Amino acid sequence: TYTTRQIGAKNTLEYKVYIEKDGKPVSAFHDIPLYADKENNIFNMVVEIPRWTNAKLEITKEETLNPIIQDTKKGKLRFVRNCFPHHGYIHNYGAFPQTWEDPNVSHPETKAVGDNEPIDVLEIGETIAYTGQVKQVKALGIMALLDEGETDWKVIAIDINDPLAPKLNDIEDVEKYFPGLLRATNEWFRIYKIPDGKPENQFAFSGEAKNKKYALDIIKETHDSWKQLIAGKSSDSKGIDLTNVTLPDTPTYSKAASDAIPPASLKADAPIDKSIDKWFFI
Amino acid sequence: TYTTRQIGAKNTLEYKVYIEKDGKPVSAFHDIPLYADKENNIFNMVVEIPRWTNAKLEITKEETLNPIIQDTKKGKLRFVRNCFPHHGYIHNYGAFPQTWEDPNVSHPETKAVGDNEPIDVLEIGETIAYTGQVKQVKALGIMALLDEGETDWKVIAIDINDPLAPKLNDIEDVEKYFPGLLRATNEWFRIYKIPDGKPENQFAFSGEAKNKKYALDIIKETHDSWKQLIAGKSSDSKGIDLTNVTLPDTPTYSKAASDAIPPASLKADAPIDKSIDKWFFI
Ligand SMILES: [Mn+2]
Ligand SMILES: [Mn+2]
Ligand SMILES: [Mn+2]
Ligand SMILES: [Mn+2]
Ligand SMILES: [Mn+2]
Ligand SMILES: [Mn+2]
Ligand SMILES: [Mn+2]
Ligand SMILES: [Mn+2]
Repeated sequence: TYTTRQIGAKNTLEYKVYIEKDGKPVSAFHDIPLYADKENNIFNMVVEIPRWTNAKLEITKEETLNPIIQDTKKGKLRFVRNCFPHHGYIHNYGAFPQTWEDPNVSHPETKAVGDNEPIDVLEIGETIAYTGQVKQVKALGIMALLDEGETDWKVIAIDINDPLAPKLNDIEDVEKYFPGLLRATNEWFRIYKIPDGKPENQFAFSGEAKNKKYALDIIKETHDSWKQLIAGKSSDSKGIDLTNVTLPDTPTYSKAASDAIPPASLKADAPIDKSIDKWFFI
Repeated sequence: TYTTRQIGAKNTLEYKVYIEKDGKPVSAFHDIPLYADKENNIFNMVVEIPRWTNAKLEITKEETLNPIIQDTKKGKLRFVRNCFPHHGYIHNYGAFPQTWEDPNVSHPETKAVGDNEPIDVLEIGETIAYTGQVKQVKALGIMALLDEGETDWKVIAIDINDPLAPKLNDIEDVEKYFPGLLRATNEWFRIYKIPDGKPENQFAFSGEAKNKKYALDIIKETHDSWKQLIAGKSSDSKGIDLTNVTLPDTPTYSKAASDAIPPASLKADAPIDKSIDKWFFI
């Protein structure tokens, strides 16, 4: 059973969320199995950012057991700006554990190196998720995002517990039940960093959303990349903390890393500067 | 100075928000002057619903001093559903005090009776407002929405304190600085009640947003209607509580109404059913 351990108050630099397995903290990056049900294509997704929020929370790569923390820019907490007609993230945003977008090789289909983090997942279900949540989803498609010139695949997924899950099995179903979502998704990842001063991003295949099978192929590739990484065989792991507590055959295995995690110190959400309210029309 | 006195916790049946003048409760409907600056046509807007929220809160016509209260639906609190690509309300939503959409007579431009309540206001500023807030705004334009067959004008306004206030003076400036907003606004009021089983709404003038001058005329008309209502000279006030504490010349004037209001009893917001999370595609 997966639960969460929160340190500090949300919206602060001290905020941390570790994922626990039977009350024992594990690495949110390496210790959670990619597959919930491999042959049925059911995955374990780690939710980082709930739909309609702004705080750029993520599984941090350079901290032991890889707790979810808030990203920063120039020493300041990072909040993704509101871009009309969107409000924060338009999907439950997160990642697939045991995956890695290899930065050391130029990916052929995109002609760019990976963005050095687990593959990204867009969960389109009706219910709003919570940070640290490990839910089971089924992949329906994938879009090749080139984020600031880097391979940044976005998987289109749906919680298996969603009332609409049995009716979704491939990408075309998405447009069927969620008309306009894929187009909005394209636009979002194209312009979300413009209010930051960054250039507009671009998509490969003209932003086309590839089907479920294509999605599985990419997911499995990034899984193998992580297999190489965790095995300690990458040419450059970039200082990523490979500490884990469930993989005894790997060189960075350390059961003790779990007990070293302080106890929960959950505090109420800290306030967010009023400027994040701003809706940008860009 | 205007402040708010909160009763109970937000998102509960006991929730109530009264507006105070120098510490004493006044009628949110009749005691708040319509004009902040009449020479400059700066209006006082009573905010009911903050942008991106779902709780259907509004100035209560049948309660003394007209505290803002959430509408109910079959014994439960009533929320407006999320209609893709929108999240709850897309504007700081409220009304202009001392105005009334006359239900006893048909409005010429729309050929329908008014919806029996203060003229509505959509504040397009960046900062998200709060319930019970009285803010000074400039009128930019107006839209003639027919809500369920009733005259339901929507004034487009901006907080004078908004960074963009100086640059917005007439309707055309809304499209110039908030491109897409007017079209999104048209669509929003047209479909927002569809998930509730209601027919799609319609707009007069093909949804055209009339300019400031036009808007000023309509507002003036609704203000004249409230003067007839507050003076008790309407043919039918529809059981509206006309109790006020600042209009000594009206038959329902009663200063003691202010002292009858219980003291604030603020409590933390109550959780909202997860089903309001749902994003409808209509
Ligand atoms: Mn980044
Ligand atoms: Mn990521
Ligand atoms: Mn990215
Ligand atoms: Mn990424
Ligand atoms: Mn109403
Ligand atoms: Mn109203
Ligand atoms: Mn209405
Ligand atoms: Mn109305």
